[PDB]
Amino acid sequence: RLRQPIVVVLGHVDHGKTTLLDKIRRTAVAAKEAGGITQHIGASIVPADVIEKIAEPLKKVIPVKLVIPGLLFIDTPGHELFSNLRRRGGSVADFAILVVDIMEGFKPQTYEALELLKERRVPFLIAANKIDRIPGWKPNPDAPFIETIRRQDPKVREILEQRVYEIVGKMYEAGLPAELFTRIKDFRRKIAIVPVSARTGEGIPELLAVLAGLTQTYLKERLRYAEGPAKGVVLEVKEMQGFGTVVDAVIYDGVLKKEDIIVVGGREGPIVTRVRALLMPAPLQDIRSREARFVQVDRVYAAAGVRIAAPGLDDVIAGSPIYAAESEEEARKLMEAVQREIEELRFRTENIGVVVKADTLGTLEALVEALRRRGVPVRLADIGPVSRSDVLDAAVTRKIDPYLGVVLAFNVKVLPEAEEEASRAGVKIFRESMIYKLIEDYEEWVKKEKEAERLKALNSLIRPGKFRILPGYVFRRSDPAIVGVEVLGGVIRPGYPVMDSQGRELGRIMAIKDRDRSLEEARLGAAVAVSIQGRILIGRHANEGDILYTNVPAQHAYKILTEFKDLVSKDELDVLREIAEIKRRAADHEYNKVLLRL
Ligand SMILES: Nc1nc2c(ncn2[C@@H]2O[C@H](COP(=O)(O)OP(=O)(O)O)[C@@H](O)[C@H]2O)c(=O)[nH]1
Repeated sequence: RLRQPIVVVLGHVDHGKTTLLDKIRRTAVAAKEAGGITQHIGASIVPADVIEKIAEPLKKVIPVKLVIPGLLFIDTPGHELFSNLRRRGGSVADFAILVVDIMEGFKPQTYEALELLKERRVPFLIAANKIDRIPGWKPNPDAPFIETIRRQDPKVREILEQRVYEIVGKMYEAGLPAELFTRIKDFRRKIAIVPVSARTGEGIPELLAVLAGLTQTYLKERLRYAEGPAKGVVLEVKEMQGFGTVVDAVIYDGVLKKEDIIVVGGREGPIVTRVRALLMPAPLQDIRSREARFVQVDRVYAAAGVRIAAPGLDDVIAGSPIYAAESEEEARKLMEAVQREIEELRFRTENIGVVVKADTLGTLEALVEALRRRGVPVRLADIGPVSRSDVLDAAVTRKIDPYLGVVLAFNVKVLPEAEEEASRAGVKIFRESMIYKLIEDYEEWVKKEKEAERLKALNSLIRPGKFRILPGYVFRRSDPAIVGVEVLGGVIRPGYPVMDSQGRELGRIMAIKDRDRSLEEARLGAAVAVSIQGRILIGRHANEGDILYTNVPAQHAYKILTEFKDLVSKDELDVLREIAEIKRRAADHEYNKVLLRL
């Protein structure tokens, strides 16, 4: 027999994940029928008969005969939750809905979702949400998409088609063929796009029918229920009045019972305890449920969202496995299974790599997997605040490869000891609370650090520079000449030889100064005071308003154009072209040879 597919909801903030979950629940509850729907902790069921009923208006186009008993929707949406809905080597979710706001299209978290989905090989569909916000939309509440779209004005349907294509485009670009669900023949070959309104209920019938069809067709083996002790995962650890520290878990195989011995992953190792109570929300029909109310149950079966009361759960961490054990002997075996699972996620090595700290097992796993996907070695991965030890581990890495010698801290504090050491060691600590942002911030830094290293090689050379002596800013006429200039292109640095617009040598830059400070460099648009050491006498060899150039050696011009061409500014290249031409007209020997060479 089959059990319920477990469905998770992803997508960018405010694209409507929460509204969509709530609308699905309400629609199910309204569609039921006679007796209420079985209530779960952190999750809502849509039974088989309710889906078939909701699907009835589709009878002609998309029929639905169900062999799954229903769908379990996880009621906490988003990507941290999804990452904590985990088991060894994969997800506990069986299907995802990726919500995209049809009016906005893909946003940064939409790409995060796609990565998380391929990484853990979770199948999905796209819910193109907020269709009711299309200008001129005339809602038909709760109606199938296929019916309401035919009751819109031609311009409204045009916009919808345009906005769906925006999604289609991004998907093909990402390597994932996707189409409006109506146009798909082979649902193995193409991801379904279902336009919906979490607000009006439009398209909810096809959403559910497509979910049901895709899960029952392709996931039969994964969905098979085997009788035996519970396997599950902990999503949340918290206080509950009258029960102490409880865990909220999803059971994905077997049966969990009151009095069962459980083994659950904790900060200090596998915890062995015994279930005192299994809590579920009270039935909604019950008159005492106006009060937010819980009832104890004897048992729950996969798939279930359940709250577990048992002593000693304080040290549990989100994303930990939880197993029922039939005997002490079985619990001892399960302790080793748990510890081996936890060691894959929390580890330390002598490898040259980044230091990863996070707050839950799920996000720690997803962070490590994202780095691995990109080829970034990971020295250690663990739970909790960034400590002095973490910084010193990244310092070991830093000495070998500075681009890897960092701490990536996901939603954890950094201790003052660690702040102090990072400063002394030159180790950067990255702090963020969204995974893609942590990763992007690190990658961006790496790009800029690598660019800085190339620029060192370029600054071995006298670079192209062009600047005008400002009328009214001659501070000193000679020995050294000191003049206000505007940089018209390229760059000037202390030590650069300079020449006039005819290529005659005037001297060399002794100093470049702001109104505030001495500068190592000045670039396009800078107005600075340049001290020039040499024979230069202002009024004689150059005048106010005259344009001066750096005297780039021929060999240096060659290397800029053949090794650093992509790195210098367009304006820097413009100036080198001016310089090469000044040199050409002067009949400069070495420039003539380098230009022929080029
Ligand atoms: N007009 C319209 N608004 C929506 C729809 N779905 C969500 N919203 C609104 O968009 C906002 C964000 O929704 P929410 O479910 O919190 O997005 P989440 O951050 O992805 O969980 C809220 O104001 C919702 O009422 C929809 O289909 N149509």
